[PDB]
Amino acid sequence: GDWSALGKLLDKVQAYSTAGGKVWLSVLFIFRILLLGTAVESAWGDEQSAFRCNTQQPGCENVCYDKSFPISHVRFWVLQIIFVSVPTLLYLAHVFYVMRKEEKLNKKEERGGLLRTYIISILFKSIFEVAFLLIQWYIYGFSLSAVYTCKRDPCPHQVDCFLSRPTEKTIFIIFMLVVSLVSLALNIIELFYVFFKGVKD
Amino acid sequence: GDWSALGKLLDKVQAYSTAGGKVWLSVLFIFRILLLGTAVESAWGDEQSAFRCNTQQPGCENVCYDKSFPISHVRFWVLQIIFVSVPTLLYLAHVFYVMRKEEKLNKKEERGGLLRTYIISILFKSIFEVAFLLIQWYIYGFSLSAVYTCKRDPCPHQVDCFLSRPTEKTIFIIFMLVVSLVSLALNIIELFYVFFKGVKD
Amino acid sequence: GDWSALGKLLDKVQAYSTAGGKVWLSVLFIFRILLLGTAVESAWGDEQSAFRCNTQQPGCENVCYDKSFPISHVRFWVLQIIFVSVPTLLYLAHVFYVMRKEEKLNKKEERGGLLRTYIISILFKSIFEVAFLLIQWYIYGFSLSAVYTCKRDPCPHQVDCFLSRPTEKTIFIIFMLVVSLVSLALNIIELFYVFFKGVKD
Amino acid sequence: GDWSALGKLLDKVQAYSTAGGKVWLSVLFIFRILLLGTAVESAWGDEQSAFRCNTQQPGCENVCYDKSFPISHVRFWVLQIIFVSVPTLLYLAHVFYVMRKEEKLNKKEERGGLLRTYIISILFKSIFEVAFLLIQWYIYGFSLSAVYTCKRDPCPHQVDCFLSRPTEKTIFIIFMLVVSLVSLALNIIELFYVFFKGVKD
Amino acid sequence: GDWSALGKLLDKVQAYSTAGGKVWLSVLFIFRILLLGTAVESAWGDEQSAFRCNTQQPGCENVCYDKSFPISHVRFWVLQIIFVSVPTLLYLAHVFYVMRKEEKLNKKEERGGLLRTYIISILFKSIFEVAFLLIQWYIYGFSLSAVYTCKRDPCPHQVDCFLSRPTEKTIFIIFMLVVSLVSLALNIIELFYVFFKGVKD
Amino acid sequence: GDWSALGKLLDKVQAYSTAGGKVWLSVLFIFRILLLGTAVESAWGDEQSAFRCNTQQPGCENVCYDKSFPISHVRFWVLQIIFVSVPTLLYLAHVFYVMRKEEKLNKKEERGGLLRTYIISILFKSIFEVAFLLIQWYIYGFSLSAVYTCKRDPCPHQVDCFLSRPTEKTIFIIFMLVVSLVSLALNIIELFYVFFKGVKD
Ligand SMILES: CC(C)CCC[C@@H](C)[C@H]1CC[C@H]2[C@@H]3CC=C4C[C@@H](OC(=O)CCC(=O)O)CC[C@]4(C)[C@H]3CC[C@]12C
Ligand SMILES: CC(C)CCC[C@@H](C)[C@H]1CC[C@H]2[C@@H]3CC=C4C[C@@H](OC(=O)CCC(=O)O)CC[C@]4(C)[C@H]3CC[C@]12C
Ligand SMILES: CC(C)CCC[C@@H](C)[C@H]1CC[C@H]2[C@@H]3CC=C4C[C@@H](OC(=O)CCC(=O)O)CC[C@]4(C)[C@H]3CC[C@]12C
Ligand SMILES: CC(C)CCC[C@@H](C)[C@H]1CC[C@H]2[C@@H]3CC=C4C[C@@H](OC(=O)CCC(=O)O)CC[C@]4(C)[C@H]3CC[C@]12C
Ligand SMILES: CC(C)CCC[C@@H](C)[C@H]1CC[C@H]2[C@@H]3CC=C4C[C@@H](OC(=O)CCC(=O)O)CC[C@]4(C)[C@H]3CC[C@]12C
Ligand SMILES: CC(C)CCC[C@@H](C)[C@H]1CC[C@H]2[C@@H]3CC=C4C[C@@H](OC(=O)CCC(=O)O)CC[C@]4(C)[C@H]3CC[C@]12C
Ligand SMILES: CCCCCCCCCCCCCC
Repeated sequence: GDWSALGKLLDKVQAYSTAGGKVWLSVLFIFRILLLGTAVESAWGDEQSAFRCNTQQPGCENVCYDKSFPISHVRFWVLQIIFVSVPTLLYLAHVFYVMRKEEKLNKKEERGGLLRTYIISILFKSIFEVAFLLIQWYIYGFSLSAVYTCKRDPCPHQVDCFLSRPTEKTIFIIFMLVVSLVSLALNIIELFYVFFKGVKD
Repeated sequence: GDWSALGKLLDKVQAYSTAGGKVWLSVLFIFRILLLGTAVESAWGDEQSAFRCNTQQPGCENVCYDKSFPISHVRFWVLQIIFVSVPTLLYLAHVFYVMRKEEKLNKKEERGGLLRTYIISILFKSIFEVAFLLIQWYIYGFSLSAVYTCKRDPCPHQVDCFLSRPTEKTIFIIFMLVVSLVSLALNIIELFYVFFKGVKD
Repeated sequence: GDWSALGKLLDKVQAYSTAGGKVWLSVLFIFRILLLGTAVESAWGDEQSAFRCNTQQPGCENVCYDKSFPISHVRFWVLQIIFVSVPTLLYLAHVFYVMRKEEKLNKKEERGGLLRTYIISILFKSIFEVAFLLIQWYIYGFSLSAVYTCKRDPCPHQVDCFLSRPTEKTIFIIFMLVVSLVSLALNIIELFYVFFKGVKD
Repeated sequence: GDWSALGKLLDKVQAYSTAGGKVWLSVLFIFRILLLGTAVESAWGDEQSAFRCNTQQPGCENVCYDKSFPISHVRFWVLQIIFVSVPTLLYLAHVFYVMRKEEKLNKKEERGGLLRTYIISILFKSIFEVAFLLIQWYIYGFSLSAVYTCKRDPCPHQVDCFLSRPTEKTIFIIFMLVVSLVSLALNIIELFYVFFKGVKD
Repeated sequence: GDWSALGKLLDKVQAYSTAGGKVWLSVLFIFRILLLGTAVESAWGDEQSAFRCNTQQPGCENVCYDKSFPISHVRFWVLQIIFVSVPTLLYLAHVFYVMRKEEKLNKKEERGGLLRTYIISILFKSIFEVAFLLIQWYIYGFSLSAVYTCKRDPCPHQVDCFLSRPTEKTIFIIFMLVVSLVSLALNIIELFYVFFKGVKD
Repeated sequence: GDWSALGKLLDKVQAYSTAGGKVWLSVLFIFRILLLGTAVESAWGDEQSAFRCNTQQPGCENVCYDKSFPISHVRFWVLQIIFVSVPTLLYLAHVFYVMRKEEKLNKKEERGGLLRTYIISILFKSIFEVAFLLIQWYIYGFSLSAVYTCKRDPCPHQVDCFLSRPTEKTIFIIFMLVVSLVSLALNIIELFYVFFKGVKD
């Protein structure tokens, strides 16, 4: 029966959250991790081995691949999710330590403190999501073409190179974009709810 | 002995379900995951490495493979099962939170609320199953041929390409189709049972 | 001490079983899974990479391998064991739910029902085992030859192809055949025992 | 504190065993599994990929490798250890069921039975160990040479083939032989001890 | 409820630490391990297979790769983190044994001892971090170029070699540098806090 | 609270050990296993695939690699650590059985026995460490060169072969040597401490 304290921690963490936000956002996180781990990761395995270019010049393939893909999508998404998730872990740790301190105080001697941190955490989650989306839009966009044109040394003039699994990667990119937009919308809804409940005093 | 609450949750979740539906559908889910994870996943490993075409044109193999297989069957099935499974997780979370709230109410102060959500969840499960089946039928069908004809640039004119393990993949496709049909039938039976028990009032 | 209920479930499941059948069949199942997972699976890894044919015709190797091996032995055995095992899982789930219902009845209000299902489960186990054995005999037999003759398009005339690790695979095939025969014999013995104890009334 | 029953089972299983046999044989089993899993398994990975022969004849490498290595050492040892280990599992299951039955009898109604089975189990362990050793001696011996001579069709006349990592495999073969001999000696010692304690009555 | 002793150990370990240092440094450690394990490790997989040089001389690629990369970044970072982490494990073990001894003393008979060790541990953590940073700066720097010039035997004169994924590796190098700097700053802050609280007596 | 017996076993095992030896040696063991498993194992993966020799003679590479590396360093270290660790496991098992027997005696009937075994275990640990170090020194030494000269049949005259990652392997070899020396020194210190405390009687 060593689970009541965990329930108390869960209740105290979600004091200012809405009823449906909990379920929707947690299930979205689970869906995100499962999709990233099971199917998405396997499709990018042969991203460089199957990358080919039409030329006899040694070294052109390496530089052209580097230019086309400065960073892989999967690792970009891993960084995105880690950055989005860290603030909640920080908040949980802070709440745990605060609860221990309060237990000490209330045992030995038989708003604003936490609300501000929660608001800051939600704001930073949204900011990171938006920043990652903007960076992805600026760098790659939201689609991939089968043929790429390379004009980098030591390749002479321009050369044509061919990618691997472009359509499938485009589909998964669209899926991840939709997931990110949904998460951002839910966080914004939570912010509006907290502010609109705080205005009434 | 910290298991009674889990039993209470299980009983409350399955209030409106039939006796045999529980067992049949749960065992079907276990069978589905085991089949997808153990045998099916390994057969598609060399889907692109062993794919070959008769030509000297560089890049033709990549584009022809992309055209033939816009998305792999295994990842399509993973998406299908995730979409079919998420609604039950949402319902479980909702029931858990509702039970906690009711415990609070009934401790401190010593139909339609949940039935509608259950019906909606079952309906969405069936809808997703049917939609995925229709998409699969429209895109690929339910069989694979050994020889494929490719007429995409930069391949000149038309070329012939050869697949890997077509018969085995066809067999597994038929198996998965049967599993999906059985699941859809069971969900429809559950819907009919709930409606026919609700008509009598 | 939250294990007495598990013992009650175990005792109720094995009410009509013999003393030695439990041990022999469970240990046989463990042996089967270990043998299939540790050694058998690794020997078939290079089943297609090491498959070679004497010809310059592109695509002949793919079609000849597909014709020779419509389905791999390992996946066939995985399907066989899953089909043989599912009925017991169904019976366990049914017994669990029945026990919960009986506990409810006997707490709030302080043969043939299950025997038939057990007999049906044993019969279906035996039927599946026999059917899989017959299919394997019809398709492949119980041995593999080092040289295969291929007469499928686009291969011109007939060609000779060579397999990988035929003797070892033959040995493992014989092992699995013996295991299947032993399991079938044990199930038949259980059926005869139950019927011969039921005749006496 | 749900561990006393496990201790009772352990004590009842080892009623007729010697003091040091327990420790020595259990640690030997752990050593065997660790050695087989960590280092031995990795050395045989490139057993066929690195196998090469001096000829242009297609298919000669496959048949020559099959002739040289009808079965791999690692899988042979896996089978050996499984066969040696199963009897103890059978004995444990029998003891568990017997203990449950005796508890039932002694609760509701408030030598030779097991000794024979234990002796049989030890005898079968020793017999399997000796048989596997004899088979290994007859087939391969206890050493491997770097050069192999192949005289099987379709190879013309005789050809020379070269193995991978012969010295390391020889070293590990000697290690496993020593382990098997030690296990056999310990089992024989246990048999002699039980018989010499039973003679005195 | 066998968790109170763990809480006592946690409280005693963190007696002299600041409130926010706990959370920030622990979350930083988790972030570090996750980043090193999920994304960073996969990008260096084809570090040598995809490394290519322009020459027909056999053996030049091996020596040139060895000269360019005396040690991989990932393994260097693994060593760095292990060295940074070991002192805390030592301190935890010492505290555990001291607590057991004190419990013995205070049951049977019904500053400076630990502060010095904690200060030493923090100092060694910082020293190791700084030393690893200096070594990395001296050997590689904090960037990678696409083209490398090799002048080692048996390569004739000088040759040009090409790396794999230079930009992505540079990005991850910068990330790890930032993480290391943050950790060093936090440790220095902890040292200053302890000394400034000890000066006041 | 089923952990007191584990604490009693831990205390009884470490009756004659020093205060700091426990922590230092246990942390050294953890460091050893982590270093061997995470970084060291990956660097030797392409030990044979990337091994190349300058010749057209088939089979020369195999024999030259076998001559250069009769056994891999990683597997040698695995054997070393297993041999060093087994005696402590034997001692733990002996202590466990002795404690059970003493509990039986002291419940039903309401130095030198163990010290000698502990001394023997420490001595054998040190002996194995020294023997493995001597064997490694005699066979390989403590460094690796980039170029190897091979004079084994069927290679004609002498040939030059090139290794993979020599500098990194040398670094790790030095690390492991330092670890082994530290462990040997700690064991010798423990032996001296026990003897010097036993002399005083
Ligand atoms: C090695 C271990 C320590 C890493 C995995 C453990 C934690 C990092 C896990 C446990 C619970 C997880 C959280 C569960 C659900 C949410 C949903 C979501 O949080 C919300 O803002 C939604 C509201 C809520 O669910 O509380 C963002 C991810 C997050 C914080 C997860 C982030 C990762 C967490 C903290
Ligand atoms: C990382 C973890 C959180 C993912 C795995 C845990 C859950 C997602 C699992 C636990 C129980 C599973 C469920 C068990 C059985 C069913 C059968 C089936 O549900 C039904 O409608 C049948 C009726 C019933 O069994 O209740 C559909 C899948 C589902 C919900 C499963 C979906 C996945 C669930 C929710
Ligand atoms: C992911 C999890 C849910 C899958 C693994 C759990 C179950 C599917 C396991 C637990 C116990 C296993 C059973 C243990 C032993 C038997 C022996 C045998 O059953 C018998 O008819 C023998 C008589 C008996 O042992 O009861 C056939 C396999 C079976 C049912 C096993 C089938 C697989 C079972 C049900
Ligand atoms: C998937 C699971 C069910 C497989 C692994 C669990 C069992 C098969 C393990 C648990 C304990 C193991 C046993 C522990 C130690 C011994 C030593 C040895 O037995 C003896 O005769 C020595 C005397 C003794 O230790 O009792 C032979 C292997 C054996 C039986 C082991 C065989 C494998 C056992 C039964
Ligand atoms: C196989 C097992 C034994 C290895 C993994 C277990 C330990 C080595 C883990 C458990 C807790 C971890 C610690 C948790 C957090 C910190 C943060 C940080 O410590 C600090 O100085 C911050 C202050 C604090 O958190 O106490 C440095 C890493 C460290 C000690 C971790 C190092 C690795 C530790 C000791
Ligand atoms: C599959 C399982 C059974 C294998 C892993 C479990 C054991 C083999 C582990 C548990 C505790 C480990 C021990 C923990 C620490 C030590 C340090 C060291 O022992 C000492 O002499 C130092 C003094 C001490 O720590 O007691 C040598 C390794 C050893 C015995 C370890 C050897 C491996 C042990 C026995
Ligand atoms: C061409 C030589 C084939 C030899 C096959 C021998 C296989 C023996 C299998 C024994 C099975 C034992 C049943 C458990």
